[PDB]
Amino acid sequence: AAQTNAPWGLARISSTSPGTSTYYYDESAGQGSCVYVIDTGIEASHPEFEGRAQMVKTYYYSSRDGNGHGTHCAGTVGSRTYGVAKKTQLFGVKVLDDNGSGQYSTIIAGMDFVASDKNNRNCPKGVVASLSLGGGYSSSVNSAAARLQSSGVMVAVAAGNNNADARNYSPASEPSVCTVGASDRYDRRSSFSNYGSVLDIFGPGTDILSTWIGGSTRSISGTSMATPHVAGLAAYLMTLGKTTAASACRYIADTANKGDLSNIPFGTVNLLAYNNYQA
Ligand SMILES: [Ca+2]
Repeated sequence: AAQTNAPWGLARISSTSPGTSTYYYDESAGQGSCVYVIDTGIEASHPEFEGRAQMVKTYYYSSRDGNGHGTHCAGTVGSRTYGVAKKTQLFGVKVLDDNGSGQYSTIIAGMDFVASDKNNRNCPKGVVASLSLGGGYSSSVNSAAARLQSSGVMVAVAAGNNNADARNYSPASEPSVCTVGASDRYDRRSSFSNYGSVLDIFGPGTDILSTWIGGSTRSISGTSMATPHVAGLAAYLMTLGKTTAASACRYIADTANKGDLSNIPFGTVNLLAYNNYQA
């Protein structure tokens, strides 16, 4: 299948070269898999989700996304026009408030919740969790991420937006999950993207068009936008039976475009997510 005039990021992950505008993908499109978006919530009634999104847990007075961040990330995972895996099932978990802030105890609770809740859902092709959040180092936050990964969920987390070594941030610095850096449309490291040996992979993160609250759309930037590209890609490959939850991150690194990024510091991988599609 092919989406012409796609957002540049979707085109980029189905091509060996920058500058293309068509997104090539297999029709199965992540059907049968599930992705938990752990964020500010999801505006499930957005037409772009076609009824495939729902809220399953909130830690505040309401389950509604009063911010937009969560709705944006979810859209990149699996909305019709802006998403990698256009037929996946999306589940929203609201651990961040409408200012985009959250306590680390609440974030940990949300991760433990997904590990248990997945046993109540029908997800024959596998389960992914996408975490576009983070903060200063905490061994408790890392440990919760590692538990979630160990329970059989593919865990993707943002590297962080401090233009620094991601080893001082959590859950970015947990080695057993998949830590995602950001690139721009000219194959440069995004100027804000964290880096370092703990990074596994890069995704499109600068000027990413996606869904927003009020049934709208907007373009924003961050390692937060790169993380769902990778979460979406994992769900897509699991549906195709190419890989499993335990080994999806490594499979994505092995099959990535290599050496094509610029401004990567020594000791940071030069790998860009890539779906290897062939018609
Ligand atoms: Ca890792």
